[PDB]
Amino acid sequence: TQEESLKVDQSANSKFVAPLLDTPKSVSVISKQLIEDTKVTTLADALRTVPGITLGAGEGGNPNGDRPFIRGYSSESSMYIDGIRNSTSQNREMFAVEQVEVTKGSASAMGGAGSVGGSINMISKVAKKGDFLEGSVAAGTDNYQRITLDGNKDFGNGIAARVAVLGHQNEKAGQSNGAEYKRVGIAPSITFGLDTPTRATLSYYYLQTDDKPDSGIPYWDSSLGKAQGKPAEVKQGTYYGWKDRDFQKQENHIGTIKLEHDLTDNITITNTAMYAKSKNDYVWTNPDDSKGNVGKGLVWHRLNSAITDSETFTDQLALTGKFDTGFLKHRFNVGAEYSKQKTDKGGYNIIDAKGNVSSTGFYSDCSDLSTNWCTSLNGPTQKPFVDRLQARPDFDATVESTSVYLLDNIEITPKWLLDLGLRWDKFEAEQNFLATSSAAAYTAKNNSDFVTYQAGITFKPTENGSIYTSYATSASPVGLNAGWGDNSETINANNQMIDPEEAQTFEIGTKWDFLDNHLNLTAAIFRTEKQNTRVQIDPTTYANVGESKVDGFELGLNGEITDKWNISAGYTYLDSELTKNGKSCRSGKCTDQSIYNGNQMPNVPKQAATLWTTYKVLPQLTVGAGAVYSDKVYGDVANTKWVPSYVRYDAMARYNVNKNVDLQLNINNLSDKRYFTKAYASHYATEAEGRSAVLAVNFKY
Ligand SMILES: CCCCCCCCOCCOCCOCCOCCO
Repeated sequence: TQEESLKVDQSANSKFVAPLLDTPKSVSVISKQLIEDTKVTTLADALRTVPGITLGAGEGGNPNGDRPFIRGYSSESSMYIDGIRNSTSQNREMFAVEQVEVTKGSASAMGGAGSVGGSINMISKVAKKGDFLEGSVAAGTDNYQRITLDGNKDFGNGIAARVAVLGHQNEKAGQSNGAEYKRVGIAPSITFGLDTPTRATLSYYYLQTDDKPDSGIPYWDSSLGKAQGKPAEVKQGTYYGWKDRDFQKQENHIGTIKLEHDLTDNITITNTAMYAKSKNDYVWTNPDDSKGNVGKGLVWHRLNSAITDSETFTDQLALTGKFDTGFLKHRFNVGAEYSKQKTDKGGYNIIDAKGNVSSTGFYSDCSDLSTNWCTSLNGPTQKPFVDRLQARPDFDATVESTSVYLLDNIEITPKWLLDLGLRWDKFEAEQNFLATSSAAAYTAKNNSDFVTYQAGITFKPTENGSIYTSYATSASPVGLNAGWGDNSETINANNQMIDPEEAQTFEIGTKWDFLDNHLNLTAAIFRTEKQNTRVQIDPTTYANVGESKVDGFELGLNGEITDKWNISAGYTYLDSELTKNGKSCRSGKCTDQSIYNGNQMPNVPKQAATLWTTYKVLPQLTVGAGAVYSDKVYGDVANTKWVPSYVRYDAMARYNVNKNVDLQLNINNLSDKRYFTKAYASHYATEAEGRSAVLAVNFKY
């Protein structure tokens, strides 16, 4: 069946009005079958299958959740759930996810603000026709246990209801007395009017976590005695967090009402209303914060924290369908959107027994260990936290947007398709800051309005082939993180009046369905760039004079090579350049970065590739193998802090016990490679999980 294919022909996003073969834009789909084969449980893990998507890390001024970079540009503020932005900081789960669609290239005409290098859209499982009950019970090394249940009941009168439930725990693999994850979720929905002209779907999503959060490995260069170079040479799986102090609790609720009416057999009006509540409460450890203790065999437990509470309402109204004038065939989506988000943000003060207060920590010089503020670089041991944390409010933030767009793919003849999109956005961000020890209370506000677009031509040499050229723009206003997120987007007194950043993608490509439509190959060559980047000029002045660009190549191959052999593979070459830099400022002092003009962009590898392939060795036995490769990744503009290249292997075996029951073994990071998945701009990098195994009993009725 098609549900079992690694090749996905159509996007579930109704803003992609044409099949992916004929769409003049790069789109990768992390398919249902790939998700099942790999047993990825988080978006972050899932993204490892897409080469060149690099993950970013948190620090003092930005949260430590999902931070995907696409073609060199952060998509943290451009993460979508069924086409609606939901970009509060979260570690997103896969339990209610059908597939993940990664748009690569500038895409504001489809998504509004952001989408500079691309965007991610997670497609949810929802109630549908046909009865079924599916489940998984699994156990794995390092105290992994996971149970999921997914039941769908078709009442046979156009009504169906579905619920997925999740219970999950694991320790980070290979990291003893280290990070720990626990979470529970539920996702019930009900749909009405199946197979009729008038339809309604009510859905709810809930996920709640209770974790001991990861730390990282500090950068160190022994020759220089400085916090730079590669991560310190310490034992694999070393944890520098402070388990008695550190924690992270996330809680997310999403409620959606979607109403559809078919005005004709070819034109549908849809209204989607989404209500989201998102909380994040955390304390985690930066290993040494570049204080130099590493060179004396010690690590200071620098504290990073935040407490956020966000509520968002979004409504999208879209008219979709097709109209054939006789000469031209239009495939369209025209619409309007409104959203409003409000966020409260605070963090933690640390108070010692004498009443001293800090937001960062005590004894950063490791002069006194009696309250356990530093640990051993080699063989750290977990100790009590004996100071006190106290919640402290910092600011609130309100983002309101309104937009209208037209998307139309015009078939001129069966060989010629003209793709068009045009969108107008109005954006307002307002942030009210409480007084601090160094500044009075103030309000920052940005108002931006901007038009973005896309234009492409697709030529089809045959019905199974496409060759295209396209151009698309993006705009990214200050304050886009809506209070807490990517720190490059944070609004303040001095940038609040600045116009949006401007980006664009020029792409040429080709796509082909082969082997009786069992295989799809894609190739693209592009320049994705931010030709107007916001940069700092001095400690209290900004301007839009920066520039960067990524010249790249992407190749993708998905589907069935034979009726026993399938494949999902990708390659990318990314030649990135920080063409024109501003200054780096800290505590009133700015360092000029023009000396780094021409450097490689951080958080992007020059090359990367992934491969997943499976073979039906017996009719009841499938075996899978994967490889993930990345070149080295820089953390900083100066290109002095980095993590090395790596290859990571995976394997799988699935045995069909009977028609309803499978046993599936996954071995992850099969060679137990020590590598790093995130490189922060300073201080540290995040180690990838070590080797693990998971064994599951999967059922399907
Ligand atoms: C479907 C949206 C229709 C496009 C609205 C155009 C209104 C222009 O708004 C001004 C926004 O800021 C300046 C943008 O530059 C003006 C370019 O005008 C393009 C006309 O299509």
